[PDB]
Amino acid sequence: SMTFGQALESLKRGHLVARKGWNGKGMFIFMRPEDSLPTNMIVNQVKSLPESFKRWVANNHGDSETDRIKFTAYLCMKAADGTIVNGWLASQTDMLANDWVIVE
Amino acid sequence: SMTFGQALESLKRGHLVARKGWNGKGMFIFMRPEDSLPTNMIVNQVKSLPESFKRWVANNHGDSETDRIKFTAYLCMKAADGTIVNGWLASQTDMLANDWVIVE
Amino acid sequence: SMTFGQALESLKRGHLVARKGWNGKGMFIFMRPEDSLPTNMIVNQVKSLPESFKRWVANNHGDSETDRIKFTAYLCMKAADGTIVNGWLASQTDMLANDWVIVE
Amino acid sequence: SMTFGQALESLKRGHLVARKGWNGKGMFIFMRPEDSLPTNMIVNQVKSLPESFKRWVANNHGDSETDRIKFTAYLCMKAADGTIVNGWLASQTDMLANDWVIVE
Ligand SMILES: Nc1nc2c(ncn2[C@@H]2O[C@@H]3COP(=O)(O)O[C@H]4[C@@H](O)[C@H](n5cnc6c(N)ncnc65)O[C@@H]4COP(=O)(O)O[C@H]3[C@H]2O)c(=O)[nH]1
Ligand SMILES: Nc1nc2c(ncn2[C@@H]2O[C@@H]3COP(=O)(O)O[C@H]4[C@@H](O)[C@H](n5cnc6c(N)ncnc65)O[C@@H]4COP(=O)(O)O[C@H]3[C@H]2O)c(=O)[nH]1
Repeated sequence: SMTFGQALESLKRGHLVARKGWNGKGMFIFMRPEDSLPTNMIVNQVKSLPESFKRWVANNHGDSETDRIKFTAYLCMKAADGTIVNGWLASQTDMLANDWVIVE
Repeated sequence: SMTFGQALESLKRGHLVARKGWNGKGMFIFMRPEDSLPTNMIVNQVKSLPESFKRWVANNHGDSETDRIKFTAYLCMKAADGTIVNGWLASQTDMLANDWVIVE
Repeated sequence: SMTFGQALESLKRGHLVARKGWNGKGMFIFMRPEDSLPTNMIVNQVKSLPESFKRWVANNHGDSETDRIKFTAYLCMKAADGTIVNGWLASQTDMLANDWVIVE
Repeated sequence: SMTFGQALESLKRGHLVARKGWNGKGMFIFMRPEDSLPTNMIVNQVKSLPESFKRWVANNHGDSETDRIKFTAYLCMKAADGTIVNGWLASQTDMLANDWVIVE
């Protein structure tokens, strides 16, 4: 019923959207919000970054409280098997389709 | 400036679109339309398909019975260096951006 | 069972590959090869390009000087419903999986 | 000068990798690891998920511990302007390229 752009505008407001085909398998997508993080937190606290990246941040920014790093918003899918797929991609099919709806 | 949804609606209409934010200059994206091709043509006439795929089509359809295979519409990018990138992908930043403009 | 990297090398040599889960649906992916096209052919002959792009090519190459425009190689998918999806894109799951198989 | 497949195996080991060909300067990609999270932490503690998804999880899992939800590994890009792009996806050019180098 909706185009992919309308779904995108619904995602940016924090809603869960889906294509009609996905309903049988119960899949939906949602947006994880952008955030800005201080470099000291990235180096010393964040669990979910590989050590090499944290070392790079220390090499360049050097554990400053003032220095901040932007982490972009992105799309995630609640896939059929229940797991959360971070970094969801729109296929050509998905982009050009008009069977998008809002789950919640 | 438009949303990616509005850029997509332009693309479906035949328009060339780009993002001001894109680092490269002169880069734009366009949509190539959908076409249904007869199986005999796919196996014999088409030179842009690999031999394994053509063999598969021949095994399945036998170049007979007026069988036709749809090839879907897809986005493509005229990149900075003049090459045409078939099958352009929208990055999270692209999908969520609102600095899209029509180029033609 | 192969990694996505091995799947890719097999794609570059013209093979049909798939993930094991895809088998029930019958899906597979393959590479369409790259090719350079003369701009007069693009402007005057190619059916699968939109008018605006043909005009851009005319205005920027002149349909003269034997200018050749490259069209990159790219992946496509034979999808569940039989149609050929141009411009297949790998999910995060696809890229990081090691359940890839050669189909042909 | 490595394949995307070799870059991917380096990314699985936690390294930072990149392409010489990329237009912007100083960019690289890295993998954020897979994690499994108890549903009560997802509902009551995680700040970076929309409230609609927290609601969905609570309605389906009832705020129970030892009910866990997997969050997949995924690729991220340290972009040219210093922001981290969550959910980086490979373009046809990136996948089929052989100019990959280990940054760290
Ligand atoms: N918006 C945003 N915030 C982020 C990002 N990366 C880290 N953060 C912030 O840093 C906090 C600490 O991260 P952590 O990796 O040390 O522990 C995180 C992480 O271990 C886990 N988690 C949440 N989503 C995850 C995910 N998608 N993959 C793996 N782990 C995840 O839950 C913990 C608490 O999440 P949270 O969102 O409330 O707080 C994050 C979050 O607020 C990010 O990429 N985007
Ligand atoms: N809409 C559509 N039509 C297709 C597709 N694949 C093949 N076709 C049709 O079959 C014709 C012959 O394909 P070819 O490979 O033998 O020669 C093609 C091909 O060799 C070349 N060409 C155009 N775009 C190309 C490209 N992106 N990559 C490689 N070659 C390309 O131009 C020729 C003529 O294109 P066309 O659009 O006028 O006719 C196509 C086209 O109408 C397709 O994926 N989508």
